[PDB]
Amino acid sequence: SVILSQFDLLRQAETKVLLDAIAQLRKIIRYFMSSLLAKAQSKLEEEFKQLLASYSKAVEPDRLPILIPSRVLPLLHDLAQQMVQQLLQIYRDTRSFVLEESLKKLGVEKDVQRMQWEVLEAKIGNWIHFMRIAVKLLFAGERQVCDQIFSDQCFAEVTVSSVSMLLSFGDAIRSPEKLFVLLDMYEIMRELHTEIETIFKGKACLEIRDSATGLTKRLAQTAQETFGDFEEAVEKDATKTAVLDGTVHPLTSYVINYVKFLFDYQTTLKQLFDSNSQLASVTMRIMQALQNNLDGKSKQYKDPALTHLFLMNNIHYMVRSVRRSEAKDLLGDDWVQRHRRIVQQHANQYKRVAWTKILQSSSAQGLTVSRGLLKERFKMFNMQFDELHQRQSQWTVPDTELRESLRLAVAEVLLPAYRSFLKRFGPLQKYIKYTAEDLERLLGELFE
Repeated sequence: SVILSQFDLLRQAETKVLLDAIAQLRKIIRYFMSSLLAKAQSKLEEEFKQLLASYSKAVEPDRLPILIPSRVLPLLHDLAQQMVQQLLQIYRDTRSFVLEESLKKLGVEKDVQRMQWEVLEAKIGNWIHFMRIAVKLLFAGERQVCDQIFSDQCFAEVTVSSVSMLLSFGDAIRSPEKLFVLLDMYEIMRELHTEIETIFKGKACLEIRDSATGLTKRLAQTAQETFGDFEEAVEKDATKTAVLDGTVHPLTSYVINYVKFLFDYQTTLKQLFDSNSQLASVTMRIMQALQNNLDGKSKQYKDPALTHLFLMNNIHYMVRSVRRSEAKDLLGDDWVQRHRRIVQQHANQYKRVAWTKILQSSSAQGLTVSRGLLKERFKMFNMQFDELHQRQSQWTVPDTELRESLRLAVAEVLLPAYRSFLKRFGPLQKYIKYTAEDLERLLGELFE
């Protein structure tokens, strides 16, 4: 009879249609070839829609974050396999929304980055942690999508918005001080690149990978531009004085501190692209900029003794600070030696301009026994030393060893001439102010 079985099988199909039943209907259609189907398939696609939308919830900041139960995954896979862009359409619409909404729960890169630094730094670190978390949940999204399918296009379609947010925060970050956190961002983009390449796969997705790498390149290039900005900024610097003084300039401390921070990012900056060559070049050029500005603002003093004392202090501070770190780097030893020599030179020129006149006054060149002119020279000398001592007691060379060294220097160039001066005249009283030990006792007091 055959036909009765077929009609009864159609009846059973109708009895169920309200998976194998579809196959049965197909067999019946094939047998007859030798309306219920459409309904079953449409309700199947709407069933996939229903199941997908009923388990799409927002991941909460708190809790392998398990987005969907382990039970419904094979179900969704089966249903999807039964289907034939529509699946991608629904998945995109619902789940991408749910994903961006998921990122808005932790932070979200929701031109107007023009804010205060004090909150910008903390919000960038925030963005770092947000980057790590977001990638390490996008991993879960990817695993689920590639589990329910046996796919890249779907993942891409779902993630484009969220990753666009994340990446949108990073642009554009041009001014110094922002360089360190800029290279923090560089570090976090470098750290997760591999995981991004593993997660987003391709090829209909690669544009997110290259968007990420692209923003990384722009970030790094912007960092280099901040290098240029800082050296240029230290170069053309200005203002001002404080207690006048010949002591170390806060700018010098600021620059050596800046390079002291650039050396904390040595492993990162090595990835400059070479290696420590260019790092050394940047260090040497910001150093050169510092000293160039220093001599630029050293000619804004008087007497020249103060200028050379100041330059002595700052370049010595520079040399020492460099001798505390690297130094070992491609800055060299000839750099440290040359600059040490320059320091010694500033010291020498200070001693010359400061004490030449009083030293020639401490000699016999101008006499004429006499006693009268001898007394006149005694008074003259006393005035000279008093003025020099009261102008240079209020000065300050910070390095104790250096100041004691140069103290011993000026003492060693003054004491002999004065002692020889006393070993010829006198009492020839009390016109003989200061003895040897006395004159020595207020020499170890200047620069305090």
